[PDB]
Amino acid sequence: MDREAFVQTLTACRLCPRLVAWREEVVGRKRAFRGEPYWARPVPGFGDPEARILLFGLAPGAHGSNRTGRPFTGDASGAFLYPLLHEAGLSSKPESLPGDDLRLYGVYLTAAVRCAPPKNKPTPEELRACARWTEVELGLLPEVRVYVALGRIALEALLAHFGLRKSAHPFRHGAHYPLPGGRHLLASYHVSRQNTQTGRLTREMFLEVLMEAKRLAGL
DNA sequence: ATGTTGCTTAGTCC
DNA sequence: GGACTAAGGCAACA
Ligand code: SF4
Ligand SMILES: O=P([O-])(O)O
Ligand SMILES: O=P([O-])(O)O
Repeated sequence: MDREAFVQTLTACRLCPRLVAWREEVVGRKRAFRGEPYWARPVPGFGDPEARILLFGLAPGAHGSNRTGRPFTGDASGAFLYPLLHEAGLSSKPESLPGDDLRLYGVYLTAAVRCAPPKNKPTPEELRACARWTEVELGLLPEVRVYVALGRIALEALLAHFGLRKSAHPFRHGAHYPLPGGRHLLASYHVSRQNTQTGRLTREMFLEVLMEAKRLAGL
């Protein structure tokens, strides 16, 4: 299917009952946003359909993409990620605001699961269900040369996608594995506030990942 | 009030 | 693999 068909069918998806409930249950639970409209639906990917670099996250944040409708938009993860994308020359401007004119250059963003999960922890079954959408979405990204897994969950999801074994591809920040057709699989700590504010992942470390992805992508 | 909640990793143990 | 949790720093939240 094409992208219009993808977005159309993805947004009406309700295969995971626990997530279909959670994505709406969190609406109004955060003080700063009570009374405001929430997307509270599956989140479609965002970015350059001709991207050579794919940044693969974990899932929607309850008050992040689940609220704004755009990956990494409206929370601490995006406040960290978007400025770095611009600093690396991969976007039109530093901030991402729903409904704005932000453009990504050579990069596309999406995640393993597309509906906000309790505790930011989808079950093995929810991962298997949404993996069908990963097949469709990545199927619509023909130019990707570098797949960047943001976190352990994201990597394991990509490994499953590429039919690779966990034992031969452990998760460690900076890890780089070869893929068929001269492509690449890179692993990075996730951009979560839990990682960036605690010091496990710094702005310097992540910009480095982005620069390396550009290098391996011929950008 | 100032204590709690909430935003992955890495290791334990079965 | 699966279930569990200490640790990490900060600040909205209550
Ligand atoms: S997580 Fe994915 S598969 Fe499950 S309901 Fe949401 S879009 Fe559908
Ligand atoms: O809502 P996310 O894309 O920041 O997880
Ligand atoms: O932000 P608070 O401290 O007024 O609740």
